[PDB]
This record gives sequence, structure tokens and C-alpha cells, in this order.
Amino acid sequence: QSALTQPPSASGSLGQSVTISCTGTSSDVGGYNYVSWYQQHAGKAPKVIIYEVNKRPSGVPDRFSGSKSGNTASLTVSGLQAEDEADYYCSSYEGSDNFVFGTGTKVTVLGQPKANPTVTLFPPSSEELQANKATLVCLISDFYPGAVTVAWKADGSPVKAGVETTKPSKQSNNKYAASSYLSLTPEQWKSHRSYSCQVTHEGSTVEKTVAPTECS
Amino acid sequence: QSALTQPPSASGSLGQSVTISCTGTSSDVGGYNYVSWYQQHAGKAPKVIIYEVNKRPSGVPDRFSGSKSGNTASLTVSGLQAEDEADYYCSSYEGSDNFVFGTGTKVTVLGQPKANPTVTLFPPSSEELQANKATLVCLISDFYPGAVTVAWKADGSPVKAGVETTKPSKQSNNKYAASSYLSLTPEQWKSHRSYSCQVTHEGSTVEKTVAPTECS
Repeated sequence: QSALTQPPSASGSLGQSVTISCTGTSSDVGGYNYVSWYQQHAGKAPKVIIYEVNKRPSGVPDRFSGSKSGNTASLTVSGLQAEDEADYYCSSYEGSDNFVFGTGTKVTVLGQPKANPTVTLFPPSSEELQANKATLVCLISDFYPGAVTVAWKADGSPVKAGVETTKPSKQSNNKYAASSYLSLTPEQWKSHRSYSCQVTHEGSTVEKTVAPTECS
Repeated sequence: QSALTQPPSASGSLGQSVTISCTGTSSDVGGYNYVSWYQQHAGKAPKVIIYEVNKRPSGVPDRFSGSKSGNTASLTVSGLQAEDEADYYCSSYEGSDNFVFGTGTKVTVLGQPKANPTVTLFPPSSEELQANKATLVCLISDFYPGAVTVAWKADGSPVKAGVETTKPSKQSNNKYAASSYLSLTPEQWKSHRSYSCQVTHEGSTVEKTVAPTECS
């Protein structure tokens, strides 16, 4: 219902400011002074970062900004944080206990430094065994470009079964995690000498080997 | 400034009626008599489905209904509709400078069987323990609507300082799984008595405990 209109993208680079518009109307946007800007870090709570026009709530930084001119409002983000990557929404009052919500934004700070994952393999759980199971997890974390890619290996040859592997996810910082998991029978654990969780990201390969050996 | 809580994932048959709750911290949370719900669709903008409590705003069909039995607000859907699939958010109202959005519910139309998680916790490997490293891993897998909540306790008290959870992914058999992780120092691991990974999902919540041990 004539959503307010927004820009489907808005790249910036650490320290650089940015500005997203939100085209409105004489009736939605230049009719009152009730434009809210919402965040949307992603797969989360919306979060309001500006209301009633140019009003920066309790605990947002000195750097978020809004100003409207005519039936157009806009959001400005000086010196780009690194977590400002999120989707951005405008919402305006439009008379009658009601509001309109012109779509997202999702900018991208760019020139984000790359990390390679901190692979961490994990042997099966005393408990798990005491249970007759055996899962091996391989946690991948603290990497940027969130296109990892992984393989298991049993004593130096592949294993193409019982291996679910999730998909990257942002993580409080601005690196992503992904766990790799492989399901085995206690017997199969003891049958082979080691298992390596082999992972390659942005060229780099990193392989961590775990052996049925310590306790558990 | 946070703290409005919602069931992770709520499921329905297609024709059935659902309910999503929203609770808080008292002398406002709900006491708050505002509380409006927002339906949010894949990559569409949150729209506003209910406001000021039980007040539908009118492009909106009448199955939507709202309420509060005190400290907790309720949104219920009647005659589940296919496009009723989505994420759903309760908004509460703060110091005029502070609109408060609760965690959002995922309504799914059950397209296969309901499956609660399988929670599996792994302590820190001796290796990691040697590298003056120390991480807990909480693997959560094989479950219906791909929504779950993750909480960690150190000796029974909540611990929220060093934790990352991976939104869930379809595995290769249509159920999902996610994992969370807590990174501490070995010291910090050797100090508590036990660590707990609690997972919540549709009527049930599993909690597992790991303890420290030399295993050597």
C-alpha cells in the first residue's frame, strides 16, 4: 500500500558517512514529522535508531542522523562503524493511528579486514559415548568473507557421510561462524586412527586432526 | 531497552489457531498497555498488525487478535493462512526515547513433522586446553521449524558475556540445526562447577551440563 520508497543498497567504507533516502508523501512523510528509522541487524529484532524525526534514542551513537526535506526523509551514518551492515527501514505516520513502512536498506561497510577461521575440532563427549553415540564437531569462527568450505577426512581419505554443515552467520563482531558436524558410532571412532576437519577459506586451507585419545 | 520475550518458533497445521506470547519486566512490561505486533515476511518490511493492544489497523483481516493477561501480551491467529507464515514482533514503549521490540516469533506452516532439537555439549579438548585455549560447544540439531533459543549458565547463573549462536540451517534431510559457543580462559573454565547449554523450542527445553576435569 504505496510503501514509502527506499534504496536497495548503500556501500560505505570504514569511516565515510552514508545516506539513504525514504521517499514519502504530502500525506505520508511531509504531513507530520513522524518518521522512524529502524535497524535490522539481521535475523533479529528491528531496533529503532531515530524517531519523531532527528531524535537519537537512549544509547545510539552521536553519529546516526535523520533529516527530511520535502516528502522525502533520509538517514545519514558518518564514519562507518563496521556493524552498521544491517537493513534500514523508514516508517512514517500516515494519519489515523497508522503508519506505512517503506522497505529496507542493507548497506555494506566495505574494506573490512579479512581473518581466516580459527578451526577448532572437538572429539566426542564422554557422556555422548556413555550414551553409545559419537559426534565430532568442527567449529569455524572469526572469519570475514563468510564463504568457508569444509571436508572431513578419516585417516587421510574422505568421508562423505553423516556430515551436516551449517552456513556462515554474522557474530557480534563482524566475523561469521559455521559448525561442521560428523556422526559416528563409537566403534567407527575407534576403528580409524584420526579424523581431520579440513577447511579452506579464501585460498587458505587449515586442517585440524582429532584422535580418539585423552580420556573421554 | 530490550527485555520483551517471545517463544522462539510457533507452529500450526494450516487451518489451526496459534498464539504467540510476549512478556517482560513489570512496572512497564505490559503494565505498559501499549504493545503492538508487527508481522515480518521474508525480505519485506515489518508491517503493523496490531496496536495499542487489540486494535487492528485495517488493511488487516480479522483473525489477528491481541491481548495482555498482565505482564504478558498475546497475539493469536485464527484459521492459519499460508501467507501467515512469517516472523512476528511485539513492540513495547519506553522513556519516550526508547521503543522496545521483543524477540520475534517465527510462525511456520508445518510442511513436515515437528522435531525438537538434539542438544549435544562438548567441553574443551585437552589440545585446546594446552594452547591456553578453552571453549564450550553446544550443538543443537535435527529439528522442525528452524527456530530455537539458546541460553548458557555458569553454575546456574546466566552467562552472556562470551557466547555466539549460529542461526540454523536446513541440513540435508530437511530438519535444521544450529550451534552456539562460549569462549573462556582455561582458568575461567577451571573456576566454575559446571556449564549449561539450554535450548528452547515449541513446548520443550533441554539443558545439558559439562563439568571440568583433567581427564589427566
